[PDB]
Amino acid sequence: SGAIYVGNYRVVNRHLATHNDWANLVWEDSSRDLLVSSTTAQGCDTIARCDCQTGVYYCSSRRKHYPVSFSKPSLIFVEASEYYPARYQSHLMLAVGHSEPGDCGGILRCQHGVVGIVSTGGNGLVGFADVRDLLWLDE
Ligand SMILES: COc1ncc(Br)cc1CC(=O)N1CCC[C@H](C(N)=O)C1
Ligand SMILES: [Zn+2]
Repeated sequence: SGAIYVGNYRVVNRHLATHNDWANLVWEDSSRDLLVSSTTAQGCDTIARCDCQTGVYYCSSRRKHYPVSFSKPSLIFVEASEYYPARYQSHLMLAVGHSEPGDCGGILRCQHGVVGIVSTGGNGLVGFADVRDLLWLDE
């Protein structure tokens, strides 16, 4: 679990969105596993605007942060789950690292700010849904 709080927005994995998230829907994309809902309280997370390929992610299944090198956002094939059939997920970045299903929502950050959130994993690889292209999160 986990979210990014920026301005009047809440960014979560789409497969984990709540009833309140859908009732206050701003934007959602199944192909990216992202959902953004509006909030009354103001968020303070800084979104990174960069092309960094190194950062640190929070892994709740180990109560630890891990440094990783990650790929550039791209279309990656993701196995079927209870939330989606087998498909290509877009804007996905992979790193060699540990994750379990409950790790989705952990933040990946670089020196410039928040890069994305854990979205997929398996076989010793962790995938993060990039959010750096969503320029509107700041305005
Ligand atoms: C961090 O997730 C995981 N990590 C390790 C294993 Br094994 C398994 C996972 C779960 C995972 O990859 N999923 C399930 C939930 C929806 C996901 C999606 N974006 O399509 C795919
Ligand atoms: Zn950066």
